[PDB]
Amino acid sequence: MIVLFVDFDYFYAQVEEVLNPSLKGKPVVVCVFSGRFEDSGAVATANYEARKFGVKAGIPIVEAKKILPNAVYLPMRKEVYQQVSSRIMNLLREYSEKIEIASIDEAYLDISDKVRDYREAYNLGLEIKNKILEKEKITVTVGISKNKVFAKIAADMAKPNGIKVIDDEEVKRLIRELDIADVPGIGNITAEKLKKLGINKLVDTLSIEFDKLKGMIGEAKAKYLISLARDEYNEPIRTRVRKSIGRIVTMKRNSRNLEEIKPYLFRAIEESYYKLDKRIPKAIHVVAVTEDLDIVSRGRTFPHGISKETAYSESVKLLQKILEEDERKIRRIGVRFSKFI
DNA sequence: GAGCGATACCGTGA
DNA sequence: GATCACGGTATCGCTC
Ligand SMILES: Nc1ncnc2c1ncn2[C@H]1C[C@H](O)[C@@H](COP(=O)(O)OP(=O)(O)OP(=O)(O)O)O1
Ligand SMILES: [Ca+2]
Ligand SMILES: [Ca+2]
Ligand SMILES: [Ca+2]
Repeated sequence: MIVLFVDFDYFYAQVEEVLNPSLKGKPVVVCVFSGRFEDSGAVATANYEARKFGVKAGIPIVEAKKILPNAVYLPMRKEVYQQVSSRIMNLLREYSEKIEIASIDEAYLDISDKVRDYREAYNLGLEIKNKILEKEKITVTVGISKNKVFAKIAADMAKPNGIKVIDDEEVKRLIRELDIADVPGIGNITAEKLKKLGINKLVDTLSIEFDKLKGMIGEAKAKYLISLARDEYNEPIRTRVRKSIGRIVTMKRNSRNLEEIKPYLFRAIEESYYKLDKRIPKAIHVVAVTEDLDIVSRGRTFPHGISKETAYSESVKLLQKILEEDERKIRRIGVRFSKFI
């Protein structure tokens, strides 16, 4: 098949540049400001000016301020970015019926029945870049190959404001030459683990024994790497359904008493139901971060949808089951809702 | 032995 | 004891 992947470049920061173009050319750091100390939280996305001096997603805000104290630090306006993204997504819908909206900044197009070769696909990509830039002033990066993974790899390599093809010859080279840590889905935990056997390339997952791999990284990820290494990865471009909506919050002081926790928990439910909008969940989970920072979760699934009032009652029962079963104190508390109608 | 959904930890940034 | 959101996924209980 022929797959076309489009990533929005440094998306949260870019949208802020578009909404305030003065920021263009200066370093921009969109952060989540979270907890107790002022400037606590983490960096969500940096533009390239900021990534040049070390500021990147996931580092603490105060450490970014040590590196670039004069950069523009903005809070996350996730509702804004989602509205922009939903508009770009509707732009991309006019290029095939087979669209997988993978995340707020990414989507996969199956364009097999709309073009016959990579040269036509490529040309379609520039048209998609041009259209998104023209109508929304957002640069994207396109990646094109025989399946979702290598199409995304093509994007990873061409970013930012780029476009790249990976043909079947390149696929074979990359199966031999690319670093597994750079395979999509393979994060740092799993990547490090693959230094057990210093598995550094896809083809290496064929030397090792299947049960060994399985026992280190899990069956799902093992099957995944094998099928790639074998170049018999096919995964249809499907329309995705949201799996989970929720909200966690950080409390001013560690607590263990229901009545001080209840207010944060109810805020989290309120904010969660706001984002749910028309979606009715049948499952709920109370999630709590402990004073030592382990996460602990208890849920219940219902045969029906969960009204807000039931969420309120059940969430308390679930928080109570948390406080009996674990003796530690609680630092953060939230809910997550799942199993939509 | 194995299907099926729930569960709660786990890992990625989809 | 300094991150949130989502959803991945190994396992478990129930069951035939
Ligand atoms: N450690 C983290 N903590 C919080 N948010 C994170 C973290 N890592 C990633 N994110 C979120 C915010 C980023 O905007 C979003 C995209 O992840 P990332 O892989 O950094 O971007 P990307 O592949 O889309 O690259 P680029 O931003 O250059 O387009 O994921
Ligand atoms: Ca991006
Ligand atoms: Ca992305
Ligand atoms: Ca990434």
